[PDB]
Amino acid sequence: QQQQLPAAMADTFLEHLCLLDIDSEPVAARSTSIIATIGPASRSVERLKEMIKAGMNIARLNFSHGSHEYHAESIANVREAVESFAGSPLSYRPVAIALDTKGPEIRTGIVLVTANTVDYPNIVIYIDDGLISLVVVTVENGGVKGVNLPLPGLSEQDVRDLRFGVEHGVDIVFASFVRKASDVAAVRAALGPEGHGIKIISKIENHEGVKRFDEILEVSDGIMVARGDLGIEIPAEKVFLAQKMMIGRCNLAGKPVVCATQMLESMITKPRPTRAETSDVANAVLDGADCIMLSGETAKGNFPVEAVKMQHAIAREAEAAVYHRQLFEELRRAAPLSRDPTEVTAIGAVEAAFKCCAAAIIVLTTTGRSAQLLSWYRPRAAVIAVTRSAQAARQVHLCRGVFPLLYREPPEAIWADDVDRRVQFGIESGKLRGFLRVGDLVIVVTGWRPGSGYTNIMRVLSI
Amino acid sequence: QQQQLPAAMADTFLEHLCLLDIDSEPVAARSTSIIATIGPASRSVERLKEMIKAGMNIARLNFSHGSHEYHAESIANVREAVESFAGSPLSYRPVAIALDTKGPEIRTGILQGGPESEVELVKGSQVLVTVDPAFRTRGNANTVWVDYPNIVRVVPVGGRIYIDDGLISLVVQKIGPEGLVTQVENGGVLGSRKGVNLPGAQVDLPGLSEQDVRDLRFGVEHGVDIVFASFVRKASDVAAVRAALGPEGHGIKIISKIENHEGVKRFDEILEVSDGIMVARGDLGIEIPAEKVFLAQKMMIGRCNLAGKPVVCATQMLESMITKPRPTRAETSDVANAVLDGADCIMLSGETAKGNFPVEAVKMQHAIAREAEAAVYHRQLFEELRRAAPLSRDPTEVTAIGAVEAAFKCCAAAIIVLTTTGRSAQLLSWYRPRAAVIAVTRSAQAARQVHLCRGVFPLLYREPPEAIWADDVDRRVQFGIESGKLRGFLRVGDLVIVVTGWRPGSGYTNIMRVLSI
Amino acid sequence: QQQQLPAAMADTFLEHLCLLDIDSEPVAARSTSIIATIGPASRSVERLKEMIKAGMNIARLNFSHGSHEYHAESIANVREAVESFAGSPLSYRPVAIALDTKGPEIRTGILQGGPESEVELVKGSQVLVTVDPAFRTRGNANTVWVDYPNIVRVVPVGGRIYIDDGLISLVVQKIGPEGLVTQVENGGVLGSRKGVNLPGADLPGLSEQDVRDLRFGVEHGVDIVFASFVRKASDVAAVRAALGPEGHGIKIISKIENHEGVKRFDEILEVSDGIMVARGDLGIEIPAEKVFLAQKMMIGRCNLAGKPVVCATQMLESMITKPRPTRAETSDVANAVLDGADCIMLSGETAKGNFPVEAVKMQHAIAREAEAAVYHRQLFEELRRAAPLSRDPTEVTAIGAVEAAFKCCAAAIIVLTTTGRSAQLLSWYRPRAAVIAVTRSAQAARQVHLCRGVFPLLYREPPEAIWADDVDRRVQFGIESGKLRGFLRVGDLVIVVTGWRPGSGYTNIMRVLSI
Amino acid sequence: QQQQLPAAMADTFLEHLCLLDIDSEPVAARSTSIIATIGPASRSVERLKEMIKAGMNIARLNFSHGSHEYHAESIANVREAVESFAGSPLSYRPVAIALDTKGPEIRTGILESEVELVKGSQVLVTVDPAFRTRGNANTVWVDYPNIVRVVPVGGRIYIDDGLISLVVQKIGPEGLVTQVENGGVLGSRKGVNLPGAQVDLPGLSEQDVRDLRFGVEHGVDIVFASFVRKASDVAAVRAALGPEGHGIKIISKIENHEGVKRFDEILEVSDGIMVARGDLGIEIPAEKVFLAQKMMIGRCNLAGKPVVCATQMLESMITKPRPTRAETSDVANAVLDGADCIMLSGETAKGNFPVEAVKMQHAIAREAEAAVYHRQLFEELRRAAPLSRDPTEVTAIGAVEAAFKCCAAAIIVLTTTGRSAQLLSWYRPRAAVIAVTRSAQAARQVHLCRGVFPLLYREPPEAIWADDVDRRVQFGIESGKLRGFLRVGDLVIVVTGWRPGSGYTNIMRVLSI
Ligand SMILES: O=P(O)(O)OC[C@H]1O[C@](O)(COP(=O)(O)O)[C@@H](O)[C@@H]1O
Ligand SMILES: O=P(O)(O)OC[C@H]1O[C@](O)(COP(=O)(O)O)[C@@H](O)[C@@H]1O
Repeated sequence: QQQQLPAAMADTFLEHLCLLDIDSEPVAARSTSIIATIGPASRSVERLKEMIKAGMNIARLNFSHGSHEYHAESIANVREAVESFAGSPLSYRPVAIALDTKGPEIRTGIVLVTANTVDYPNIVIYIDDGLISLVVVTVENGGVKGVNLPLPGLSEQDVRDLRFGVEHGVDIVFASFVRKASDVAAVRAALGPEGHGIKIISKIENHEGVKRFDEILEVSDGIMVARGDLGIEIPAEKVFLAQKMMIGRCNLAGKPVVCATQMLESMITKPRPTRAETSDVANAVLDGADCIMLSGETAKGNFPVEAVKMQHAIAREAEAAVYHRQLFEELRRAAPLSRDPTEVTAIGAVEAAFKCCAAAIIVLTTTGRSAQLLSWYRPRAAVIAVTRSAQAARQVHLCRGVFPLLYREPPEAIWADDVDRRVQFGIESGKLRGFLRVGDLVIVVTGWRPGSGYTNIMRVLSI
Repeated sequence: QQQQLPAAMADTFLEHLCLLDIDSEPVAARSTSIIATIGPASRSVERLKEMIKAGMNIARLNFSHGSHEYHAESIANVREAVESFAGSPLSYRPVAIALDTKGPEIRTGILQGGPESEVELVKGSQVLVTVDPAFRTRGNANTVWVDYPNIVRVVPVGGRIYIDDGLISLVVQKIGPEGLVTQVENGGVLGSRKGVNLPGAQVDLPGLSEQDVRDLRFGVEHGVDIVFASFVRKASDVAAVRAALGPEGHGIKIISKIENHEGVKRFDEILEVSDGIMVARGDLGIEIPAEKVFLAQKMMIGRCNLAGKPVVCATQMLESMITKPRPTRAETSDVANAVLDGADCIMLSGETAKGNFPVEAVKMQHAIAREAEAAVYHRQLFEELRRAAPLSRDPTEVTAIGAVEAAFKCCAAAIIVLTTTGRSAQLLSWYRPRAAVIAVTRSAQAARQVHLCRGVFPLLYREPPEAIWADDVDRRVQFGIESGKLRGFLRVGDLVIVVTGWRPGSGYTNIMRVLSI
Repeated sequence: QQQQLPAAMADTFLEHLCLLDIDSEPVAARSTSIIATIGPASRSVERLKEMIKAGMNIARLNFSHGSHEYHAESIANVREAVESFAGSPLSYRPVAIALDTKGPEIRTGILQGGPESEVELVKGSQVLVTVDPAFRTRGNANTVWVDYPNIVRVVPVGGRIYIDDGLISLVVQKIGPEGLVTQVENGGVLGSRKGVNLPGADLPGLSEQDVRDLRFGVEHGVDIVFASFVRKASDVAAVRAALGPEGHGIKIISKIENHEGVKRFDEILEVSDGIMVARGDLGIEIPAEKVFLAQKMMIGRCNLAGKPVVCATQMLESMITKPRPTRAETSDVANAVLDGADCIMLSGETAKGNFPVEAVKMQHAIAREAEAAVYHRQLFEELRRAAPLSRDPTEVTAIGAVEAAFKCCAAAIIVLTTTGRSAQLLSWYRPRAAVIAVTRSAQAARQVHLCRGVFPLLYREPPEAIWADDVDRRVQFGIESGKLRGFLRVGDLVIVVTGWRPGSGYTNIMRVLSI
Repeated sequence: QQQQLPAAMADTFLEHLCLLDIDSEPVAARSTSIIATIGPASRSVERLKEMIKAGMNIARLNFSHGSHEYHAESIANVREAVESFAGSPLSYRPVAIALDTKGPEIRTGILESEVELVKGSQVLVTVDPAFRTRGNANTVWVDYPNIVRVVPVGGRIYIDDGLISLVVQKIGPEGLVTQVENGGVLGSRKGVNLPGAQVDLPGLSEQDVRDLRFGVEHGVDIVFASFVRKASDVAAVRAALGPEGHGIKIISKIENHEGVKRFDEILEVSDGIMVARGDLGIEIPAEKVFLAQKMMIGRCNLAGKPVVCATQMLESMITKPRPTRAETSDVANAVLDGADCIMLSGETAKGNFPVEAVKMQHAIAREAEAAVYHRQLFEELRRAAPLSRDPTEVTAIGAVEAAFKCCAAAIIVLTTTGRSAQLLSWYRPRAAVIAVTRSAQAARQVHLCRGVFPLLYREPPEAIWADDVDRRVQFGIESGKLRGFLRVGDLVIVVTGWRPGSGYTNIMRVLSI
């Protein structure tokens, strides 16, 4: 069998692992999203072209580096690479643009903290990547940038940066050093009226944030486990607890979670990843992460495309080995009851999908909310979302296993007939890229009248 | 809270019990069906009228007694009692009519000048069983006759021979030239024509006698809805019934009676060809040790649950009520477990055919079953299905499971299903929602056969079809809603699930929608 | 396979059922205890002898009837029938003797020259209920006499009055300065000295008599007190008070017979030794549709707390008159057992019916099967989970002994016990292997019948010089006994639980032996 | 609370995660074992001393390199560092010695220079005696003659950690004309993999035989066998191992498809299994290892045999004083997966941070283990485990259950071979399993099992077996106190037998301290 089905039917977790099969080829669209950071190594349009084709979904601007002019070009490039496949509505792959806020970093001069002597005033102690170590009139590690010490979250610059972001129609803000819920209100304030549209993904990068995680989760659209700083700010042995914990809470709350930093580092320099790294990816996926990310790997290294091609392979397998069985069960039980017709339909659509090994669930969505309520349960069938809002169609990448499709055609006269052309559009698209073959069954989720908020029907159709 | 919700939310089975509340008033239509047997105590229309109001759902004809003329009258009466409430399509309660085949019985002679007379059998007494046309009548206390000749060549020295209801007991302590000479291991008053069983003995009687055939033919002729088949012992036996039923009655459901070892042994082949099963505790508790029935019942109700087919739990659930206006603790308790075991319906015999308290008997089944059902631990139960249930590719199954799950999510009050044959209602109850499954159908027959299914509530839709299929479907749906409101399954504000199809005709259900009332 | 093993391995409850086998002969001591009430039908010694051999474990004195002198004789007869098998220490089956407190009953009078003669109460007719002692002996179709004086300043007009097992029925329409004037709502054939129930309508739990009765109990060495109409934990403190210093030994089994009791059931569980679900009065005091929930609930909480629970009244009624039980009745037993019941009981069936021995032989059969169909799997699991942690070497061993038993399909767990405590902590988990308890205290060896699947063996031999060697003769004694009565055959494994030094409270060792 | 207890009591896996606490200090012996490979970076006695103190448990000789004389010295050093703490029988930490068989490698020739191979550029692969050292940017020589007859036209050929890639483009008379599909700096005598070729090279060469003979002669405790591909292969090793060493545990390395394919037959005949991510990760797609790992650890768990997770768990430390996030997290999952021990290679043999590499595997494993969800876990075994009639199985399960009931601090077992200790850890108590034995060897082999802490008992036997058994028990408790596994008031479980000798465990007792 394929997609680890035998292992998907085991009665306990153990037997399940006992049943994983290295010759059980996956056969599914990979559903974890890929965020690639744009940098010299990947700024050109041609390179972008390739990285999409490889599976990129979200491009990341790192405002820790580079002028505004510099990033203006980056967006401009992404967008161009992207529209180069406007070629064929059935294959067009939207790409998000996320701006990674620079935040209150602490760099150093171009041992007495002030080779022997070293821009955060009230400092009055680790330099670079945490390889260098000094202790308070102080040096405990050696070595030939960041400065982390186990400031305002929103500087004048940060503000300036978000304004830029709004002005340029970025889709997502990854917010650096969120340490308390007031901090995301800040971002959202700076973002201004013109941009309630933009998802806020709070970065967790230190103890306090870890500590106040719950308040933070409640006000954000999602979370980023920033193992980079976090893994210096706290003992390096503990991160795996913060990640696992955070992915889990996030999973419960129905919000997209991102696992970050050093998942494929060696590739910065080399054409294959270590065994550690490969295995780092599978587990982030198995853990529950919504999307997994690349930095050095894509921004400066000799193998940007290859980096992306891997996350894509690893994630495919990983996702074929998820123990939905225990997993879906666990949710229903944990999920509180609900009276909102959309929740209700989605849980239905999902149960339905399991009963028949549905190939996909197809949902007309305006904002994507309903797409999202389908993946809260983590179907295994693909969630194909047909929408006209190129933006929703993009933001929908923050959600496991939802595959946006942007629908261009001008509305029919008759609502009924339009809905149907949008559905069938999904199916067509579906066939074309190979999510469904004739004979398959498919679930289709829709509404009883035009506009967001009214999803409430589920239907079973054979292809 | 009501309907045992807090016990419905317990993390384990044990906690769940620990949480049952005797001041947690149920609040749901009872969903185990009640079969009442019609007899003198309940053959009048007025009485019939009462017993429906009390919750009867299926009337049972016991072709082990009485002429065809006699049973004609019974149908004729049910039907009349039943249309006495045609008075409001929203309250009209269809009722099944089930013919309980008489099968290969072994009753005894009519006593000495006594169709009323009772001899009295004494412990430690020689008794002659005979097969002589002579003693056909000539019953005494030292002699009995049996309508099953071959019994001499089939009971060996030492074997036990049971008379009337297992209550009277005898052991063959001498085979020879005419009688079998037995010692009365069991005492008590014997009648005319009572029942005989010979455990550990292999009975050879055809499942389907000429009569049995005759009876089915009558049944088809009069439009009964269900055949309960006595003594089914192997799947060829139901092919028999269905054969005799003839072309004019593929419509009729066949409910194989399990009444002995062999049948229990070949239970699987049996289950596969029938529409359901009846656990016939009566004979089955004489045919095997009486300590072992409870296993046959619990096993059979389980397998049946799995297969998706309606199962019935039978005989002596309320016996003391044949004589008495209240049940023993045993009896009350016996019902709750039938329902907690999984039983699709639970039945009444003496209790409704003979006894001084027919209506009351039915009122009780109804109360008991309400509580038992409120006390069902769906939680573990639904789970266990999904898991046991194999995968399926049939759009209907798929919808039903969906509808169901959807109903849990919102505490849906009802699932409304348009159905032509009932199939689709059935697939909804296979999972045992807890919301009521209201089935709107134009086939008065299906609408009746649907009573064999836990928590389905037929509504017969009369109106002639609209021009536009769409509009028709919608008047049928709303019909259900109206009905629903009227009898109190749903109040404004409630949510409801509606299950329908994409084109006219059976076999195409495939849509599920959520509507507020 | 036997003992429903294939159904014992099923992955869910459902498949478990799906796999019960009527041709899967049990092969296990039955572990639910049988309580038989003693009465004329079962008072003789020879009958007694028979009923033991059939499986009786506990004889029940019903102090609702019969003088002290009468019950004295009964005990004296049990004990004799019992010691008639002292003849082989390896077979001897101890029997308990339990006294069933009469409590705050309400019964009618004897009939107008009618100790076994009946009036016939007719539906819709006037019945004069009376409190006048002059009429005590004057029962007719128009007058029932009741031994509860206050019934007149307690039962309101409109009120209902059930008579004889809730079968007769009477509605109070006028309070009189000398009695009640009711219209018969339900009629039937009314006899003498019959139980009266005034539901929804000051009788002390412990009357002077009750006290008198316990004193008798203690005086004669009864083992258990089944306490009628316990409605609140202060009621058992009362019984225990009356039982007095000479009897802390005696187990107290609080009887649940009404709403309040059901309502306060927790406080009552906590102070008693066990509980009896008295379906009789319970089934009249509350709606009859609800008992099955007070039974299921009570059995469960009891199961959780580690306390024996008893399932009572009308399990085999038709046998009072008939040589076979109804299909209801049979299936009532199996569920009591499948529910969790520690012991299941007979009353009419054994005290006044024509089939006492048979009654007992059925409860025995039914319960053997029923115990072969318990779903331990989910069961043992649920316990460990529910059970709190514990730091008491005995719990800790027992849980161990038990898990160990499961691993190997142990045939039995053999336990040395002085008081039986340790036997009990083995059965809290409901092993499936039999818990054989070797003890020198004929009393513990008896009280240990309150516990599911513990089979006492009374060890007579005078102690060896060497503790070690004594322990070992007591173990091996168990094994011998076990072989003899068929709990274990060569090749079986066995678990053996014991202590590191003499006296109660020190169990702490578990060992695996092959036979 | 500590040791992730609140997360320990969650009703489902998810809640369990939701409940992990980064301020919930662990408080338990780490129970995953640490194998560290001895190399220049860690061959001195002083360094060895340090590495033990940091947690090392098993030392690995890699017979892929270095003469016998060379490994003789390594043993001779381990042993010395080790007995440097014979100084207090309560602290002494035994250390295994494991011989990592070299096996059927294909390695290249000699040029510290590195000819650089370039993408596109044609490479000639040879087996020609004469070009043994002539090899160049355009010529690589391999020590496996047959490479030419067995790599079909268009088969791939990797060189060095799969970093160089070559597709056979033609096969002329004197060898493989490939095309450098992946380029790189190439070194000397470097490892070469031919996936989807059917290599005919014998598991057990003459050398391999020679090597085990050395192993036996010198008393190594464990053989990690390279490139086990079928059960007949371990019989070989066991044969070579010879009569004088039935003692030695054989741990079959899994390093390729076939092995992964026959994994069952292989599991049944070995003492354990090594998931060799190195070769395995080049022999199959690299995206698939995590399923070989997860699968093999799980089956292994079921079977009751110790499993090792191998290769590149901390790589960057070869060069750096801290691990990458990837690497850290690689360790925790090995542990959460079920791994019996986790291993170090470059990190301990060649790198600039041997002691540190060991310190980290220690810290990560501590937490990983505190965060184990026994709850679901123990359950899952009992259910999976088939029934058993062996009194030792039965006691262990029992001792274990017992340990959960009272938050036993430790399970103390007298063991002769260690088997019974092993059956205690099959269930993964959470109390430590302290094993008192007189066989310094078992006491070392025992480190292949999660959470078993050998204690070597020296004293000569009492007259009275009873009394002996008791001094051995109490010995544990003493030790136990001394190193802090147990404090007064603690409860403890003790497992023993009814008579002297292996095979007869059968008693379980509860004692308060
Ligand atoms: O943005 P959401 O919340 O997913 O809403 C999905 C909406 O899409 C629809 O299916 C179609 O809406 P439009 O016709 O406005 O495009 C609605 O029925 C439903 O309300
Ligand atoms: O009898 P079944 O198999 O339940 O089929 C139910 C049928 O009822 C419908 O909802 C309506 O059918 P009709 O219009 O023929 O009455 C169909 O869509 C569906 O096929």
